[PDB]
Amino acid sequence: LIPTVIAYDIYSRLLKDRIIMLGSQIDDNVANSIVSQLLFLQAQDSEKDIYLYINSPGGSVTAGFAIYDTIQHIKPDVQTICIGMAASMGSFLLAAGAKGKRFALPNAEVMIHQPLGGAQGQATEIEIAANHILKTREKLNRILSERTGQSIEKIQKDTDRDNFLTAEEAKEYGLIDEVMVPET
Amino acid sequence: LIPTVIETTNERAYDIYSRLLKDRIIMLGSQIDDNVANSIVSQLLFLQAQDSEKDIYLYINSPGGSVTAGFAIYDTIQHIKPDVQTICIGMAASMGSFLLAAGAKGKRFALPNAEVMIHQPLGGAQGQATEIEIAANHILKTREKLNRILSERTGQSIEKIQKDTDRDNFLTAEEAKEYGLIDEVMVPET
Amino acid sequence: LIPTVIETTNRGERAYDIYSRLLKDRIIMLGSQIDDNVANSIVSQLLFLQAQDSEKDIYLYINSPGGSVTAGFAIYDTIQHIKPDVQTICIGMAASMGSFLLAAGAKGKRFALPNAEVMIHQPLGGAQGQATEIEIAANHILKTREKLNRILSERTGQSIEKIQKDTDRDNFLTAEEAKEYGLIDEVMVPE
Amino acid sequence: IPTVIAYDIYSRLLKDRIIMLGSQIDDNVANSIVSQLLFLQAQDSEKDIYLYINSPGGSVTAGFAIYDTIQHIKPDVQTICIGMAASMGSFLLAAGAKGKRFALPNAEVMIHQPLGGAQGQATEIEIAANHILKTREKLNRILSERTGQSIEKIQKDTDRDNFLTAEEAKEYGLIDEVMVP
Amino acid sequence: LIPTVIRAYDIYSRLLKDRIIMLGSQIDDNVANSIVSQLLFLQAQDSEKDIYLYINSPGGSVTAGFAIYDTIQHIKPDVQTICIGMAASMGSFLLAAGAKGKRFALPNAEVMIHQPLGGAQGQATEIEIAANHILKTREKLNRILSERTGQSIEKIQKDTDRDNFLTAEEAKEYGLIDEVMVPE
Amino acid sequence: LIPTVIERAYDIYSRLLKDRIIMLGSQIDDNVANSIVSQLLFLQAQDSEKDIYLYINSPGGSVTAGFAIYDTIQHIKPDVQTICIGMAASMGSFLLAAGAKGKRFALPNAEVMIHQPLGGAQGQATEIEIAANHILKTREKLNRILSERTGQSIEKIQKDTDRDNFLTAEEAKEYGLIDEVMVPE
Amino acid sequence: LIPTVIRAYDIYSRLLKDRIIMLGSQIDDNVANSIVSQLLFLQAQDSEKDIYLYINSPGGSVTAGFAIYDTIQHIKPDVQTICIGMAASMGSFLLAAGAKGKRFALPNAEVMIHQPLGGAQGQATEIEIAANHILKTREKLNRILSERTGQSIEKIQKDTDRDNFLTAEEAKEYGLIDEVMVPETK
Amino acid sequence: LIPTVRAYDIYSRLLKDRIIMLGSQIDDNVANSIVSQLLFLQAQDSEKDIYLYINSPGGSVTAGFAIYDTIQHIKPDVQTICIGMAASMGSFLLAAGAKGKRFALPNAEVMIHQPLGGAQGQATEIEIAANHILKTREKLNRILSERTGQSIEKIQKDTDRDNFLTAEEAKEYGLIDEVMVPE
Amino acid sequence: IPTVAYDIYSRLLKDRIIMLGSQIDDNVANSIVSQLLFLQAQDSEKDIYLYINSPGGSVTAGFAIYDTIQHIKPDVQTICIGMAASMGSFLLAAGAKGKRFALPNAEVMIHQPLGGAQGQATEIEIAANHILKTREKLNRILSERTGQSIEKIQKDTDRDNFLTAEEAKEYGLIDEVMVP
Ligand SMILES: CC[C@H](C)[C@H]1C(=O)N(Cc2ccc(OC)c3ccccc23)C[C@@H]2N(C(=O)NCCCC(F)(F)F)CCC(=O)N12
Ligand SMILES: CC[C@H](C)[C@H]1C(=O)N(Cc2ccc(OC)c3ccccc23)C[C@@H]2N(C(=O)NCCCC(F)(F)F)CCC(=O)N12
Ligand SMILES: CC[C@H](C)[C@H]1C(=O)N(Cc2ccc(OC)c3ccccc23)C[C@@H]2N(C(=O)NCCCC(F)(F)F)CCC(=O)N12
Ligand SMILES: CC[C@H](C)[C@H]1C(=O)N(Cc2ccc(OC)c3ccccc23)C[C@@H]2N(C(=O)NCCCC(F)(F)F)CCC(=O)N12
Ligand SMILES: CC[C@H](C)[C@H]1C(=O)N(Cc2ccc(OC)c3ccccc23)C[C@@H]2N(C(=O)NCCCC(F)(F)F)CCC(=O)N12
Ligand SMILES: CC[C@H](C)[C@H]1C(=O)N(Cc2ccc(OC)c3ccccc23)C[C@@H]2N(C(=O)NCCCC(F)(F)F)CCC(=O)N12
Ligand SMILES: CC[C@H](C)[C@H]1C(=O)N(Cc2ccc(OC)c3ccccc23)C[C@@H]2N(C(=O)NCCCC(F)(F)F)CCC(=O)N12
Ligand SMILES: CC[C@H](C)[C@H]1C(=O)N(Cc2ccc(OC)c3ccccc23)C[C@@H]2N(C(=O)NCCCC(F)(F)F)CCC(=O)N12
Ligand SMILES: CC[C@H](C)[C@H]1C(=O)N(Cc2ccc(OC)c3ccccc23)C[C@@H]2N(C(=O)NCCCC(F)(F)F)CCC(=O)N12
Repeated sequence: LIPTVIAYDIYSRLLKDRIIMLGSQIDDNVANSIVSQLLFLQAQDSEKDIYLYINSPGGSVTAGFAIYDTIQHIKPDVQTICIGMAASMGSFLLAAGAKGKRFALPNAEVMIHQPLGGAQGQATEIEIAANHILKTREKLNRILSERTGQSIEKIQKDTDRDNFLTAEEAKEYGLIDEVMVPET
Repeated sequence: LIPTVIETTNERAYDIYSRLLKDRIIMLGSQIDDNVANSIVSQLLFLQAQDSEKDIYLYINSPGGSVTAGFAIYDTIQHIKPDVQTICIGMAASMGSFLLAAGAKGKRFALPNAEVMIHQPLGGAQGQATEIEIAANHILKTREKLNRILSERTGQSIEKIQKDTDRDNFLTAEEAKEYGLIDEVMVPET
Repeated sequence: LIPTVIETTNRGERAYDIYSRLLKDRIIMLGSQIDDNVANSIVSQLLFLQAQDSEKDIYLYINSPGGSVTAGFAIYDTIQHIKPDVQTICIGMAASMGSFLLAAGAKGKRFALPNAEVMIHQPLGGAQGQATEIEIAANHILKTREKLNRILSERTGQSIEKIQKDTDRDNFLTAEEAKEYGLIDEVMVPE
Repeated sequence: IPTVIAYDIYSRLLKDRIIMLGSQIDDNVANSIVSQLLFLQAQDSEKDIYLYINSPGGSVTAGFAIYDTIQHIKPDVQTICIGMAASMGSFLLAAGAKGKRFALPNAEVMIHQPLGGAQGQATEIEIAANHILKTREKLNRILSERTGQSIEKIQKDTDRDNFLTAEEAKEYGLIDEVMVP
Repeated sequence: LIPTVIRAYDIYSRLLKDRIIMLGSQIDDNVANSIVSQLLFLQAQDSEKDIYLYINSPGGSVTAGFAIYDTIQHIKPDVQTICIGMAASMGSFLLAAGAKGKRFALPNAEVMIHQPLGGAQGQATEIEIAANHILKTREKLNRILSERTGQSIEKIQKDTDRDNFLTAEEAKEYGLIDEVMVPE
Repeated sequence: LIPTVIERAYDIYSRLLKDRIIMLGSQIDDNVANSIVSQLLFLQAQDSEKDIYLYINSPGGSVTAGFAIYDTIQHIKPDVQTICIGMAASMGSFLLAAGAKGKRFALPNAEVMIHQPLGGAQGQATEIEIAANHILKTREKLNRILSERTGQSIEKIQKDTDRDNFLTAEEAKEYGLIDEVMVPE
Repeated sequence: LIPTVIRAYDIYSRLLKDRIIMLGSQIDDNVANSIVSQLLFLQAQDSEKDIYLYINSPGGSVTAGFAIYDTIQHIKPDVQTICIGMAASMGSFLLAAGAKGKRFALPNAEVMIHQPLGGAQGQATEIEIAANHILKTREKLNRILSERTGQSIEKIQKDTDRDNFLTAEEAKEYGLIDEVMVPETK
Repeated sequence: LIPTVRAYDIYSRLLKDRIIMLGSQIDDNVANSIVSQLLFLQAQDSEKDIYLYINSPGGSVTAGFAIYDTIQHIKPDVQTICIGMAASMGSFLLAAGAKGKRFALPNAEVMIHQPLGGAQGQATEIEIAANHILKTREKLNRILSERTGQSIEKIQKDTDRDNFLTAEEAKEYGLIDEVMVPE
Repeated sequence: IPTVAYDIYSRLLKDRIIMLGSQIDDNVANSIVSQLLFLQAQDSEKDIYLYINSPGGSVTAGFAIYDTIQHIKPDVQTICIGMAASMGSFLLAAGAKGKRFALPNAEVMIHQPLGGAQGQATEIEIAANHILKTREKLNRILSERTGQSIEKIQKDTDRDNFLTAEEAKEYGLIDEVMVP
């Protein structure tokens, strides 16, 4: 049961202050919702910052790029904050936040790897599927290189296997700008 | 949950997608079945009734689906008076890319990292030889119907469409523009 | 998720789900497989609309693969019973009992959009158990076909003999071929 | 399967040149029958072989393995339908040596068009459709040759399930005699 | 069926009106997203007043737990923790994460601690990556648990090797809570 | 399933909560415990002096979830009356015995059952040992509290809870699980 | 029920006594091992006399097929290939692998040729490896099938893109077999 | 149906001429059988060569090492011949044949990769499983280095992913000695 | 299973070789126990050879094999080929003193016994006491045959402990590593 506040559900109350929740696996439904929220908020105010909360294991690459392109297209800066974890396409979207406004809390987990998929059937069908996922990885690595400041060659090497980063290591890597440390 | 948006009135609450429909935006954000087609067809009929002059905006993030359900949407877009803009965000595959190509001439768009896929229709038949023949003749005629309309809306020949849609053909937004499926790749606002 | 529409009136904002808004302008949706629930709803909508106005036309949207013959005949009989002319429009597809109901619209007011698909075939069914039980089931589905073909003959203008031959297997028709056959009156071309 | 003084019943029948087609026709059944036919040819090229048919048919290719082997070998292969011959089994019943195709009085003979399935792309469905259509043409041409009926008549008579009595099968040309007591 | 109280509040939403958040289930990303959003909502309402985290949980996801942990430490209000029924694993970790001097348990509440659980599959290098990750996760957990209990990291490692059930009184002695809240 | 009553419209159970009646009418899991614990905190905040009425028609369930309800009953100031209607089995009968002194009731044909706690253990011998020591502790914890509230000895409870022990309303009164059999007028 | 013949042989073991091997099922490793072992046994009995490989098979494992293929080529005796019923995929490859001039099909036998089928699942680089493997396997198959049919590699590529069913006579024209085996004289 | 050829089943006849079949996935049942055949054949004759046929996708590493150790323990040379395919522990055993007597037919497929496994439970239990499989890989890679003549660094890198090799490439790599060409 | 007339394992049994090459259940125990009794009846002085390629299994089934090895007069040699784990490693250690072997790459695993218990608290207690006694029984015997203390065996069997053949020899589970 998601609690009510007064009548907003808790997540709708957060959207009132320009906070969007990416708190699940990324499919087309999640992407359609977030994309729509981004369009609504920029229509309300094109100057004020938007805040993208990220607690996600990733998911669909095309659904992820739906969110990515909408972030870049709109005028407002979209801040990103990783709380809990950002894995796979979640960490890609974390790195896609406005330059200087990509954050994570100290114990947040960031993971990067190569895209996952499958193919079955004739040899030429397997080839088409293989060329597709390789082009998709090159596309992902190229953008990640541009937003982190790392070389495409280094991204390729570091995303070959599952690579778990602490929030601080994600800052060192260039996936975020600051680790949001708590007040004593 | 579908997020609720609330705006200060002289406080009115909307579900996000109904609020988008208020500004003439229709969401094609799922696999195309009869239910999705009926909704989109009804929305198109509602918006043209509200205003026959103002543009309609069809958001497309779909893997495609039913060809007949797709043609329900297609024919309704062609029948109504206002221009239907199409924008691919995320992906448009199969019937989804067909509907992307069906948007108003000069108003078919995609964001730079959107994926466009085209291929021949999928189906199945089972039973007697004459039943398989009927099913085969039907899906072949459906492909001719699709390819002929794609040729008209892209400028590509029916022979080239046949060859390019024989297997899965993935296109970038820029390649989709070059192919004639869209008119412009939308680049970021300043 | 059915989208909501918001109309401003002189009393205030009025919210409708999209399909209920269309019902306000006498548009009924047959947009699914025909079962008893779908027939019960459509039959009730027809009775509601004729009570509001017995002269005005009603519009039956048809995007259906067909389904139950008895549920189809619930809709058919209610269309013929009420005073209002029921226009039918095929958008997407009309197959089996869906195409039967497309042909059941008011004379001169049966439509299809250019790329809509119309299919006609003989009814489907099953029988299991004793020889006498299989006989009863076979006689029942055969009389149901004669019933369907007789009414389809009357509404298309085709003979019962020609309808029998043409519905022996799956027979897919274009919107123009459906017009030529007599299943619809006009193809509604775009302006 | 009982033993007889020591042979299993079907191996004893094979000793007297009798082959059992008593099940659905798959590749395993075809491989067995084809091998038995070749074996019986080597034992004696002159003496008749007797193919017992109680079968609902099955695989068309597996059926043609049996068909071609029957027409290839030197000995005449008598066919006898006991119980039923359907589809490919009734095709093989008709494949027996001219004048030596039989059925018992209450045996059931059924003929229909070949059954199959296709799934995937439109061009793949087209290929499967052209395949099964040409397979029917191949079956109907051979059935026309062996029954004496026209290809046009067989096409119409195999459109749906067509059940025949033993006497009707004789009149059709699927068999030569109804074997009385 | 959750009962309602009359504005109409479901019982949990009514408790949120008095700054009480419920952690009453297995910790997954949905529970974390909700609790994190409630913590942000309550500190926005008032940054001085105490928040009260009810804990009846068997634990669950370590990343989802750390989403709640970091959000507790980030916000200005003291987050009190009270164990009613049980707190195990990540739930007992979040119990120890409460404001200093404001971590409670009712007399018959059960507190359990152990090392984190997981799974690994595939190639030898993939298994190595999974093992190094879950070992770093335990070090990360034991470090924080050491600081908040006052026990040595060597002692935490030993006592979390197997399932270790503790009474409310034993949890106070261990440093997981501050007081056993006895009935007046 | 649940009917509405109008006066402000309430579902039947929410209307009962307005008169300080809490329903324990199902298997005791964490969700049921969380709900009841929240209702007890709501009612004591509304009025810390007026009685609360815990309806008990439960087969029991989770011991920790039961102890969530138990500890919340003992902590709050209001008297929590307990009334067994239908049945109170296992942890339900523990909570029936946990009601305010002199205000634990049962209707004449209500069923009260008591037994030892149920559980599981899998894996290594030391893991089984830890699991066995835990549930044995949990039983002592339950038996010690039952002893205090019933007036029966710990060793007597041990023997009487070894197997399933069904009791009538009158036998539950005689045992000390309830105070009165609430007879009809 | 495989019938016995009378020493008591099962029917297939009796056929092996006259140098006939049965490829009458889907090609898996078990079938390949048995056929490879039979081929080694028959060459040891007699290194000159022809072996007969009956083929009624829908194909199967490519590696299992190449176990059979390589053993045929390695041994001294000619392996006649005899298509009865049907030869599809790797079955039709093995049909084409029979001794030159001694590849047969019966008049109504079905021969089908198409590209190899497979699967890939996991990371992008794992999918790439699986794709490169099956593509190289196709080139290997096409190159050999080119050499034995007399058709160009690009013609084989085009004609095996989809399912391609050939009659016995069309298989002879294509070069997959040498003769449509006629009935024996009597 | 295994054909008959006294009357022997085909594989028993091959065993009479000292040919052992490794034609399936390597489990404990297959290893126990092959190990027993090796022990039987060396007892019949310690000097005459044994021939290990390999058409296997591999399987259990321990079951593979059962066969490996028995090959090295016995006096007779165990020839290895890859027909069809040798993958994983199957290709390890192909490389384990007598020096100069490891073969493959021209179109045989050879695959090498790192060992596969699983682990579940506590962090310390996962650690133990990780330490074990890594030791198993080093154990395997060291023997490959010795029998191929390649450096262990090269073996480590080349077995990181699935690495398919032709018969000629297997010869060049050192996994086999000759590609057995047809007469 | 190839033939040589004898099936391969029956031919090995003719030379007093018993195969423990599978998971240990009652059926495997009954077979091996019966082979041990049969081989004693054939010759009470000549050695028996127990091949061990097993992941272990039932402890009572393992103890059926153990007691029968100890009961009979002939020495029972044990050789680990492939792997011996759990009860398989226990039975490996139970072989005749000075005649317990393993090939170089053979794997030896030792760990505490696994079990399960469901129901009432007193039933869980009875199951827990039983498996604990079973561990004491196993550790006491493993102490006698390895030469290690009961405390060290308790420590080293708390978790999965994978040993090489040489490490198993050093531990006392075997006497010699058979070199080629
Ligand atoms: C940059 C937007 C450009 C300017 C353009 C457009 O091309 N679109 C397509 C579009 C649709 C759906 C979308 O994700 C759901 C879009 C996301 C990103 C970009 C375009 C999208 C429709 C858009 N509209 C609006 O935004 N109005 C404001 C009301 C928005 C809201 F949410 F409050 F109702 C209609 C008018 C218009 O011109 N546009
Ligand atoms: C336009 C086509 C012509 C004008 C005609 C018509 O033939 N029809 C059939 C129709 C039904 C359903 C449909 O998709 C659900 C139709 C879609 C496309 C075309 C026809 C469709 C009904 C139509 N109506 C309307 O459009 N009213 C306006 C109110 C619309 C809304 F949505 F707000 F209620 C009723 C009046 C009418 O004459 N028509
Ligand atoms: C022409 C119908 C005739 C006139 C008759 C009748 O025999 N019936 C049966 C009937 C029921 C349900 C039905 O589909 C749900 C019927 C459908 C078709 C015919 C009869 C049906 C009830 C009907 N009523 C009405 O029509 N009220 C008007 C208000 C209707 C609505 F929908 F707005 F509430 C009640 C009064 C009455 O006499 N009738
Ligand atoms: C001159 C006979 C045919 C045409 C010829 C031949 O081409 N083949 C191929 C063949 C194989 C399998 C077959 O169905 C299993 C065949 C079926 C039909 C035709 C050919 C077949 C092998 C055949 N053999 C025999 O017939 N030997 C006799 C022993 C038979 C048996 F069964 F007892 F062992 C070997 C010698 C030989 O020349 N042939
Ligand atoms: C300390 C918050 C910091 C200052 C900052 C921020 O960085 N965020 C990201 C964030 C998002 C989601 C979150 O858990 C759902 C966050 C949790 C913890 C920290 C940041 C989080 C958005 C935040 N906002 C607010 O809090 N406004 C008040 C309204 C809150 C509520 F809930 F009532 F609607 C927007 C303005 C702002 O500056 N911030
Ligand atoms: C009495 C306990 C003490 C006083 C303390 C407290 O420690 N807690 C923790 C607590 C949370 C959840 C609980 O079961 C859901 C608690 C149950 C028992 C004890 C504490 C619990 C919060 C409590 N609050 C209240 O009681 N407000 C009154 C409004 C309650 C309601 F329900 F109407 F909204 C907040 C203020 C406060 O100090 N407390
Ligand atoms: C011809 C190959 C060469 C000659 C060589 C050889 O390299 N091998 C490996 C081999 C094994 C298994 C095989 O398919 C199961 C082989 C298949 C093809 C090639 C080699 C094969 C063993 C072979 N043997 C025999 O052929 N003996 C004759 C007995 C045959 C039979 F079947 F009756 F028992 C042993 C002697 C020998 O030197 N060889
Ligand atoms: C080299 C083995 C050494 C010499 C020794 C030995 O230690 N063992 C253990 C052993 C068992 C099982 C095995 O794989 C099933 C063994 C495999 C490899 C090594 C030992 C094995 C028993 C062996 N025996 C034999 O060799 N018999 C000869 C006949 C065997 C056969 F197969 F023909 F029946 C008994 C005599 C003997 O001393 N040994
Ligand atoms: C040694 C035990 C003593 C000697 C005694 C005995 O008490 N028993 C019980 C027993 C049964 C089964 C067993 O594992 C299947 C036994 C195992 C171990 C001990 C006893 C066992 C039967 C035994 N027998 C034999 O040994 N016969 C010899 C033939 C044996 C074989 F295997 F070849 F057929 C019968 C005669 C006899 O007195 N005994």
